[PDB]
Amino acid sequence: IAQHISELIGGTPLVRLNSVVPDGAGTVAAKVEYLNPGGSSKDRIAVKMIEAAEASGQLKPGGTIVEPTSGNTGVGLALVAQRRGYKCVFVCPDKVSEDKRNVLIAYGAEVVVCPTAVPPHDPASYYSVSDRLVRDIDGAWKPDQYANPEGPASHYVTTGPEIWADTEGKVTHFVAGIGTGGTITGAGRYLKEVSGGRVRIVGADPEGSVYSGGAGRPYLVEGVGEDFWPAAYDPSVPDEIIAVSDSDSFDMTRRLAREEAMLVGGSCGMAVVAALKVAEEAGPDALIVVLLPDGGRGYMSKIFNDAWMSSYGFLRSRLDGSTEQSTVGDVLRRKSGALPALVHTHPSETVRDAIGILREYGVSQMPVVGAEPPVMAGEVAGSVSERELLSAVFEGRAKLADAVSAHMSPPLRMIGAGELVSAAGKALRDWDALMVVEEGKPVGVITRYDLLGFLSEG
Amino acid sequence: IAQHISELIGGTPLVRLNSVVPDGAGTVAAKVEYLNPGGSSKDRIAVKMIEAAEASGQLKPGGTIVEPTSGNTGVGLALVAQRRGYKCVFVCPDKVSEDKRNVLIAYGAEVVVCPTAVPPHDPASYYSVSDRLVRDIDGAWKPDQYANPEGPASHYVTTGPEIWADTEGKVTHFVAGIGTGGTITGAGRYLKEVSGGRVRIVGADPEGSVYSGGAGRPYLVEGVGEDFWPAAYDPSVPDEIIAVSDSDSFDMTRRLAREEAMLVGGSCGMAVVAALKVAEEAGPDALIVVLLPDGGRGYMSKIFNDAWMSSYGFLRSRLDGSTEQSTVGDVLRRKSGALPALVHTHPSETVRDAIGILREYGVSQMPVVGAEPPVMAGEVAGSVSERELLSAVFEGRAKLADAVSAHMSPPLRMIGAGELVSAAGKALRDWDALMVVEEGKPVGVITRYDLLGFLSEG
Amino acid sequence: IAQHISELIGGTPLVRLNSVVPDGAGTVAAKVEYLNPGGSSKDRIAVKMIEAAEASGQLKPGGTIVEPTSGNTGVGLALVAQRRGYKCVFVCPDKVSEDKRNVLIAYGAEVVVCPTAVPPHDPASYYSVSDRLVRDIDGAWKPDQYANPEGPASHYVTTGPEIWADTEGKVTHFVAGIGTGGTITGAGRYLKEVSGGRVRIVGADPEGSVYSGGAGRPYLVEGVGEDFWPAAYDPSVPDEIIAVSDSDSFDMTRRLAREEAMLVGGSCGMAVVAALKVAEEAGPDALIVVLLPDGGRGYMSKIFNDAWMSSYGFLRSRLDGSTEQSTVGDVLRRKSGALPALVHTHPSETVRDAIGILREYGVSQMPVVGAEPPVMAGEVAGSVSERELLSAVFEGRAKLADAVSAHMSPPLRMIGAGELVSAAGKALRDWDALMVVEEGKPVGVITRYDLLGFLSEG
Amino acid sequence: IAQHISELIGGTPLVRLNSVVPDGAGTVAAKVEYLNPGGSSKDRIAVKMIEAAEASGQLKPGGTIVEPTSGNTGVGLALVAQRRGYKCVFVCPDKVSEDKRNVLIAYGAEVVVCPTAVPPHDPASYYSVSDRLVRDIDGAWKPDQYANPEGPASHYVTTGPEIWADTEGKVTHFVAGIGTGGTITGAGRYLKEVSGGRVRIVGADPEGSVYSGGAGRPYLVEGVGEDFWPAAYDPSVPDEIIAVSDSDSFDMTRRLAREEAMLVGGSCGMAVVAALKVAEEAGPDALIVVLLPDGGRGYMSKIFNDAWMSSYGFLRSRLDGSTEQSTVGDVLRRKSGALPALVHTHPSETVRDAIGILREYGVSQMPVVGAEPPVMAGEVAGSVSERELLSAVFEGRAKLADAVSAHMSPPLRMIGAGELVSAAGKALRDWDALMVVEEGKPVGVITRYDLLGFLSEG
Repeated sequence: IAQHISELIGGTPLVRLNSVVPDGAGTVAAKVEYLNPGGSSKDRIAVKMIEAAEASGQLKPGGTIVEPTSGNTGVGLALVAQRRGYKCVFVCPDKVSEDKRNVLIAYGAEVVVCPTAVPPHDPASYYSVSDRLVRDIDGAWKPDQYANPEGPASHYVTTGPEIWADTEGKVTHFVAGIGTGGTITGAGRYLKEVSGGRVRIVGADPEGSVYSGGAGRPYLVEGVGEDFWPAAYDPSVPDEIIAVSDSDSFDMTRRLAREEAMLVGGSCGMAVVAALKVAEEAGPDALIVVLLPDGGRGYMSKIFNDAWMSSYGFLRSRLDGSTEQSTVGDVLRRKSGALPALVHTHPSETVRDAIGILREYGVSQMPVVGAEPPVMAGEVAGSVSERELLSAVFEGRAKLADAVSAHMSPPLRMIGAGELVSAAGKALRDWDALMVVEEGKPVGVITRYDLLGFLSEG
Repeated sequence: IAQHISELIGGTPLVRLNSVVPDGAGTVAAKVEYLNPGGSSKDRIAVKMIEAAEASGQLKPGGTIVEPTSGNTGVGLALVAQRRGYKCVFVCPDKVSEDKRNVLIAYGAEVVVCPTAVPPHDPASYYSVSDRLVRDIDGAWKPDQYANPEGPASHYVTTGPEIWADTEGKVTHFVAGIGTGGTITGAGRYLKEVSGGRVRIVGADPEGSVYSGGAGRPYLVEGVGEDFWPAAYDPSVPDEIIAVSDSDSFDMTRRLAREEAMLVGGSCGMAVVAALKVAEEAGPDALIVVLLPDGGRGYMSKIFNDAWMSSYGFLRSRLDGSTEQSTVGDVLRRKSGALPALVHTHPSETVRDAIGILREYGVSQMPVVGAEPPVMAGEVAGSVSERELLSAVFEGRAKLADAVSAHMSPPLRMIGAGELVSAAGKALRDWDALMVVEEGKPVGVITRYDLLGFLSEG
Repeated sequence: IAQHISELIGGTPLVRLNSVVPDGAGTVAAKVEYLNPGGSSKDRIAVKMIEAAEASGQLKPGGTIVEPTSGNTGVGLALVAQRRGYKCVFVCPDKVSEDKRNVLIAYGAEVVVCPTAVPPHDPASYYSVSDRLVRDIDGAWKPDQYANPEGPASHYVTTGPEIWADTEGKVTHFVAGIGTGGTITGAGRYLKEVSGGRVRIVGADPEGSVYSGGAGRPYLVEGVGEDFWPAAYDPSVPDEIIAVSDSDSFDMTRRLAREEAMLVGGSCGMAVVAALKVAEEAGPDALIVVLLPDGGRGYMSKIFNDAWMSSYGFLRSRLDGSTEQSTVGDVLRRKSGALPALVHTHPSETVRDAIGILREYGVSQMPVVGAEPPVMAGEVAGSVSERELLSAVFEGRAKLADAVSAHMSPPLRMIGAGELVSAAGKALRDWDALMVVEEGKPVGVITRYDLLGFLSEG
Repeated sequence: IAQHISELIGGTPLVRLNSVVPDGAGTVAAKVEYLNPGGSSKDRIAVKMIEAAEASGQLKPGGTIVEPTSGNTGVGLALVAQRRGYKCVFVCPDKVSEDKRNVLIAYGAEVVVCPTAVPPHDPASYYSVSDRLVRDIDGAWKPDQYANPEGPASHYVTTGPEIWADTEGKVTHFVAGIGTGGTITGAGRYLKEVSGGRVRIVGADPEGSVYSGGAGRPYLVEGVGEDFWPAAYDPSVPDEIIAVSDSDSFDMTRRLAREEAMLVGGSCGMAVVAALKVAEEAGPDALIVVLLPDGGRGYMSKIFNDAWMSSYGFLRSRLDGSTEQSTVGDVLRRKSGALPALVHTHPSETVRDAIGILREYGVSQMPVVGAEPPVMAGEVAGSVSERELLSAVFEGRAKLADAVSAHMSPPLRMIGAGELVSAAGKALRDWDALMVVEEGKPVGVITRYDLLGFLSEG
């Protein structure tokens, strides 16, 4: 009977990947680290930092920890701290959802927030506020997980020994995502010390990070990647820092949760793809130990969602089935019925009336089609945009009281309404908007700004 | 004691314009004809037509008048017909106001509506429907005010003698707007028969009508102008057909009602402008008899309104006072306080994030600015449009997950907050939008589509 | 050739009512006074007051007239004043539409506004502001049409003589709406002086006014009625002050414009109904001269409308045809299609879920019908309101986490969806809301609020 | 190196509760179950069920599991089955969240949705559809976790021995939440067989379930309680079936996660409450082994949320700090500034006008106040509701065009602006609405509906 849920931190199992690794290569075992009591793989270093700060006389019983964390180290820190009763005060950027902050609070912490993407160096971002809070309060100890060797020390004393004792020294490679220069450094130091030089320490990294050898970027795989060099990462330990993309990372995460029964996040997918790319230079008789550093239940809205993975350039395929089964004729509903509204302006109505019929229906293009009955055939006189009328009314090239039949652009290209969004996503690659002919009679206008809004939500 | 309201149709007074006509020219007397029971001058034609069709046995007692009436002759026809109980069935295009049809019905008629701007001879325009009604309903009689000699005959019998009788034959000119070829035809015939050849029949017309010598056009001054030749117009009666624009016509209407105490409509202002322009080529000793054919109380929302005039490029000046006194700082409210929302996108956010923040705030432009809190000075890194991103994202030049700092156009020019709308309307003549700087710190972006929206509604 | 449109004020015709007066009574002639150059019958007194204040040395050329008028005397005052160029400044309550104020401005006046219904005696209503403006500016002359004998003097010198000279002293009665006395008092004094005592001066008045002998009210027939005794009204002149209702006034106005070809307002209808009620005590060989004091073009939105006359308890019949030809099944659209939304809460869903569904769908009652498919029969378990749940949740009689199956009221009565509103009103005359069964399956809930809101707009 | 993740199902740790149990009682150790690969303790039965059905030749290789699963057993079944490639087709009621179905699909299953709250045995509930699927699709196998002996057999073979092995037979009590009856029946038979009769098998249950001795109810603690008797529950195994409410269950869940570092769900809190209430009737020298069967990360928006716990009579106190620190002056914003609209109706306006203002300002009650400008003091004449007018206008007691000062109820009581919501709730426990006085001048009306809506959203 353990004395607290904080003693079960460690000894995480080591499962084997069956259906993801391609045939014709060695074994790839995946150290699953999301089974810790804190859910994450960073509660292994939180306990070590707490102990090294208590023993070395820096966190006097009664202090208040303070760390500008994101939401994955905060859980472990809060758990281990509230074991013995240390008030925990965090600092978070707005990029973190409400659910992660609710989790951080449910463990007995106090999470203050500062705006995200603000210049880190100023007193605006969370770094300056964290430093100020550390200075002011008494007893506060900012662990500074980025420049604290205790992280690598813990991953050296309790992660390296496990990966060795569980495989019996017959592990050739060790691929692990490198977010804060942690696991990689400690596990590499250990697996190189007590194995000679047989173990080659590979390291995964999001395509375009400092470690890979690139410049800054906005990141999506929360936890990995960086824009500078943490003082707790020996760049000499690793041997081949692979660089992986974000689409590949998310696809591998999804395929892993689908074919291996592991709900891992983004970093896990990136590490597994790096390994898979490392299982091609070493034939049989090899053993590559990936490290899955997180559990994929907080990402049920980011990756395993089907809209956020298409709000970007991701979503190679739908979560469980057919490619799209969605036609343009469905993009034009927004109410499941709301398309009895072909918005047209005959060739005689004054220009001001056309601009008004645009401003009223919140559209930005329309066919100037005679024969008012919206049942007409392809006999559309032309099209009148909005940015043109408003461009030919303020430059003097046309007056408000004029007839639209002298300031209308040629008709806009058309596509059938009963066709998937794929052909549209390619067709709007040459124009700005196109009509949707439904049985030969126009029924609406599909435009880029609408196509995105649909894809980005459904 | 008159035996019915429809007997006071005639003998309308003859007022003399005093403050409008410039000095140094003959007296410009304006036969003010909105004092008839029906309100306009067209009543004169109705009675004559009804009498002629009731004397020559073409409208048998119990018939049902039917005509595609413009709304002004409809009132006269309804009044005169309902004198004796002839059912009136008018056919009007949708371009007529609501109060106009309410006036037509309040007199006991029935008004059927048909679409406007459609081909005139199609099965949906009011001409064909009127012909169908005439054929089907027994006892029908389409007066056809456009090719009916009764019009000119009445304007000859009871509009000519009055002009020559209330002035003692001392009338040099007779200018009268020519819409259907009515008043001008008969009045000229008379004032030429019984005045020798001295009375030169001038005729006004909106610029761009068949009579003036132009082509088709969309008309705003209700009543005058045509796109064809009415069979009841002798083009040899007029001698000097002047042409007048619409802006000048409406300005003259408003100035006449402001300086002469006459709420005349649009054609009245056009006729007065034609007369004034004829009151310069003929020095003193001359007497010009204009004909004001309508009353300006139905136009109290069109020409005397301050939005319908500025929806177009009309509205030289406001009715009540100063020119505009409305600054851009006011153009940016839409709620009287609705600009605590400076919509920005920092240079690190993702392209998709910027597109979403454009689609969710109903805007189409926004400046990428660091230091999120909108209190910043002119140090805006740039401006990201909406059409670019949706064009740099579909062509392939950019990716949804790329940083916004690589697809942002240079900043957009800026203007002060307390500047009159005249300035902004000129300034947008070179760009498509511009910021509003208050003390130096931008607070919003004003765009053409918003400028015209503020003008045409306030 | 008159010298100004202000000289045509007077000599208004005297038409006879043909189809309104019941058979078996004398002749009822209606002095039609909406043919004046100023539109109404108040421009006689405007001219007279201008003359008196200019000749009597109280309005020095260059002064600025100031009068807290409503919008009917303002037109005449503005016309007569701006004849010679007297700046006109008015004061109006908010009860006057935009069109009337635009008319007042189009003649060259300046109309300032103050809130309506505010205590007249305070410095808030338009009376105090008018008095202040009169005191401050120099040259201002507030005519005070309520305590200025010039009104009755003008209606005595130019209205009484006309009614006599046009009928040749063979006029028994003279009924005229009263709302200041200027009209009944003057014409009454004249027709009593130069006719002995044969002429009996009847006077109309809205049911429940001071003249009739009642107390205050909110009035709808603009112009008539009062809440005190003006100093320009001899209560002895009239003989029988009839009292007429507002429904009768508006109905008679509509029927008069429908059967006599006169577009008169409210006071005209009230005067005509008073006369018709006076044409029953005097047998044949009598002549009653009503006075129609206004023209019905500004009331095309109030009376001749079909919603404002149903917003109140008026509208005995539709403007031109069938009674309603509108079924309850149409009251439930609000979008022409928007009734696929039967909002139900099953007997097991928690009370909080029911309150939430109510708060979300903006309804205030709903059937708790099992068998989710909204195709069920009369098998509805019951009904749940909102004011009850919210009354049984704050008093302690029910807890949020409870089951609605123990706090639901008995089912609500039902009516078929294909039936006119009339029966709906008669039914809701006994309950608060009722279901609309459409083929035996409920399709919605029609409530008093909804039915009233619909009637008051369509 | 494990051969598959589904092999790590078991051997879960045994933690000792320290800060929750009151002092003076035996040690209360809680077997924590959210450390399994599949999240909860519901994947112990999945492994045994799959093994038994694959050994006794009832799920032939290639079959397709089908079951109406609650979402927790679904995860375990999906993981274990997809170990070998058995297609899973789950049937869930709409009551389940979206992320839950996303978790089920992310594991390679297919989840069909069915309506909830409908009769359990009808053709629309998930039971009948699951039976249909089982019949039609060949190779189907409905595990029927509710009447399958495999559940208790597995909880007897691999959940009982662990309790007695990790404690060295020194276990006095074993309390475990009982729903479907699979853990008290399995972990009870063992601890009774191999401990004599000392181990009394206590059992928790939500107040109002069949087992506790009550009737049906709507449940909130997902997993426990029933409205019938599962065929896999031996009611003779338990000895003292405690019953616990829902408010207490959620409070204990939050307190356990705050003082013990465990994110357990609802049934975990219920079981802990039952244990604590059993840890009082047995003094020291006792050891109570609770069973926490779930992990509280899917409940991060249901029990740890501050609105869902306030949408009911739950939420004793907020997670982060002070009780409410939220005043009625804040309840009246809805936009953070949206009370510049004190909606009034002066005592002279018409009843119809008051109804119209109530309908157009989205309110349902308003104080009739003279001196319109909302700056007035307590001198309000009264208050007018909207149910009265819509009842005093349909019954006939009032006329729709009558003055509002004759159908207005007396004023409604008032409260300050800066008062805590709880005070407002207790006040509204007596009336249906009340004003908010700021400095003495009323500024708005707070009603039961608005208060309970502000609670359930903030």
